[PDB]
Amino acid sequence: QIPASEQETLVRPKPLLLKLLKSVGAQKDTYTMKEVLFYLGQYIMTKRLYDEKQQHIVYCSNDLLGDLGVPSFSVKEHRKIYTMIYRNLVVV
Ligand SMILES: C/C=C/[C@H](C(=O)O)N1C(=O)[C@H](Cc2ccc(F)cc2)O[C@@H](c2ccc(Cl)cc2)[C@H]1c1ccc(Cl)cc1
Repeated sequence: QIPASEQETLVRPKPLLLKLLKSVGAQKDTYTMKEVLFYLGQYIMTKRLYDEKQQHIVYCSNDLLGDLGVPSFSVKEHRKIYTMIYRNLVVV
């Protein structure tokens, strides 16, 4: 549900986000929104930060996502995830 033009947007992650990404392998300083979310999901899957049916993202105060009235995300609310992300980076 997010335009391709917008999935292409090249961005630069702030320290907190960049650190999460690198923890999962990322090597660059800049990425496309698509790449950022891709690495975000990889973290989520590797840390199993999700509900039983993998329908909702569930994280803790102890993980890197928590660090990133706590926000709860559903895996299908694309827009909302993008918005939060937009706070953790600066466009290029
Ligand atoms: C808003 C962008 C979403 C976007 C996509 O849906 O295409 N998306 C992804 O591209 C990656 C891809 C992926 C999948 C498996 C894996 F091992 C490594 C990478 O993660 C996705 C995902 C989906 C469900 C769960 Cl429980 C966890 C991660 C999912 C996603 C990534 C981050 C967040 Cl907050 C929510 C959903």
